[PDB]
Amino acid sequence: GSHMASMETLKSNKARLEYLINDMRRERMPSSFEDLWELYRGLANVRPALPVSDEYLAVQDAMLSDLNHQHVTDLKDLKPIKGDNIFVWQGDITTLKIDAIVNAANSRFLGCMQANHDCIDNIIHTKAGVQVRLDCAEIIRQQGRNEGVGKAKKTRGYNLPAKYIIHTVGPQIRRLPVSKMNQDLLAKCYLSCLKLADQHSLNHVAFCCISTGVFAFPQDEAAEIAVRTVESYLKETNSTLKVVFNVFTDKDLQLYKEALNR
Ligand SMILES: [Zn+2]
Repeated sequence: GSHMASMETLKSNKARLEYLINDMRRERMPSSFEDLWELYRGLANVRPALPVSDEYLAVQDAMLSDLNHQHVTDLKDLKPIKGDNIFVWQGDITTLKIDAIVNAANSRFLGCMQANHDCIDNIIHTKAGVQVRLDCAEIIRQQGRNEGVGKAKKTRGYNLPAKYIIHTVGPQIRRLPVSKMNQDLLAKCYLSCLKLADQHSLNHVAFCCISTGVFAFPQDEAAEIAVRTVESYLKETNSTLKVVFNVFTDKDLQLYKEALNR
């Protein structure tokens, strides 16, 4: 659309940010969209999983839906890289129209509560909306305990173009040469996500690159386990599931291409 329309939407979303920031400050400022967004994000990140105002949710949803759909990529417009069911796509996972995306969660399962942390959990929760945290809190409440490694739980995607978010907890990697045990645990994450998708009759799922951070699984070995586990699953089951390997960097892109090049 026009630059003019773009500037009006920006103005509206800055006003929505100010609104949401004010609510979170008062329940218990800067000028640029960039600075407002980081202020909002930090407040959202650290907020305990308690009920919100329904007016808050109306404003939040208007903002997040708008932001997430400004430049949507539809999986139907992508072409497979291997067979007819495996894709590698460079881009923002919160802007991909697809039945499910996979979130690398933590055991507390409420998302990232580290203000402004650069991790995929933070990104997915903050773009989807607070409902994802609230729904995860209810999953944990009904379960009676925090979430183990290598499992999968589904929530709605709310403001994401993705219909659902599949949440899995991966292993922490504290030793340089990744142990066999941790390799098996990562594979088990992939397998649980794939099975959950098929169980709920989803047509497609996207996995993300591991975000770089302390004790994150090394990218190289991660890609190899991802590809190996997905390919074994699709062979052994004759699943019609389509799988997308999402990457962000040019380097991660080439990495996954190689891993699929046999
Ligand atoms: Zn985080």
